[PDB]
Amino acid sequence: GALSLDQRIQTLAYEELNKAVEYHQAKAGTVVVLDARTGEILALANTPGRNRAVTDMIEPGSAIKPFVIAKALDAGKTDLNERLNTQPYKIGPSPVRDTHVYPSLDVRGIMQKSSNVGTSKLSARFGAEEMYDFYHELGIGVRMHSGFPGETAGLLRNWRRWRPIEQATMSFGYGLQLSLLQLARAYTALTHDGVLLPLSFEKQAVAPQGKRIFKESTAREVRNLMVSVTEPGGTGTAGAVDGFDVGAKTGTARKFVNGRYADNKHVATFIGFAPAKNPRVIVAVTIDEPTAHGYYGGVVAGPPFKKIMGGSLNILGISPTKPLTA
Ligand SMILES: *C(=O)[C@@H](NC(=O)/C(=N\OCC(=O)O)c1csc(N)n1)[C@@H]1NC(C(=O)O)=C(C=C)CS1
Repeated sequence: GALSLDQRIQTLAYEELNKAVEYHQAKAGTVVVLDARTGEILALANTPGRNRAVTDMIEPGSAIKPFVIAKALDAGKTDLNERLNTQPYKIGPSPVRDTHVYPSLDVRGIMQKSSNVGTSKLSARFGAEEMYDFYHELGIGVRMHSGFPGETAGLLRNWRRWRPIEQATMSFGYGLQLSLLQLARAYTALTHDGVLLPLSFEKQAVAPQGKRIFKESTAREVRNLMVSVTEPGGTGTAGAVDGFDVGAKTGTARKFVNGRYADNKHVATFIGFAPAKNPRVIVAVTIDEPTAHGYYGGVVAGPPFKKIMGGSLNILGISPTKPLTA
């Protein structure tokens, strides 16, 4: 069977990843590029050393939020008109707080601004066991059986052990662990009209058997919300691509070092798809411990996402949906 890898995309992803890691004087980085319609793995790139894309568990951080928001919409726990109070709070020593105090936000705003408070409130409308099953259905804790040695399953703690604060902090991506490949896979539920794809290392003549996570209508509405992330007002404007609308999500995760979360060491993540309305490509970028030129997901991982996505669309012959201006 024809290998799914596209050499030009692989080269592009590798070169842009290593350029970004150098520019930000980071420890390491990883990129996954997927066919958004059939789940072909087009590129898997790493900084020198092991195949971190498949071997390394990371916390998804705010890259989990699109799924929580989609689930809440899908189940009718919220809608596109609700305006949620998003003031911060604590339970005991644990804060539930955003980068800024947003007094209130609608679901679009929660996505756009990356509101931990907003996402936690939507998650809290579901029971713990329901959320556990949901995360497991996204593939968290479920090995890909890629064939690569040292491949990780990720980690999903048994729901019977969860404190109520833990369900909340999981909704903005603490505690959950998965590889970047497992995380990129999850995004196929949003691009492939609600249906999670298994991913493939060979070209597929038709979409393989998947599993429905969301209604098609939910997936379509969520993709539209995610375009807010790359437009003025969003966290991820650095990932906007000339000629296209891009649905994306940023993540900035405190690193866990010496038994505690560090306040000044982070992992920067940017995951997105285009064309947003009718997606063809998913690009996932993570940069571990940037020490120069910033640390926010949008600022650090946005620019390489932009280059890799723009280049991939061109390589694949996908036409711009709006006039070019660059
Ligand atoms: C999303 O990733 C979410 N991030 C956090 O809540 C985390 N840390 O915040 C940064 C800090 O210094 O406290 C976090 C989640 S899991 C983990 N280990 N850390 C929000 N998203 C973004 C973003 O890029 O979209 C943020 C940007 C600064 C922080 S809040």
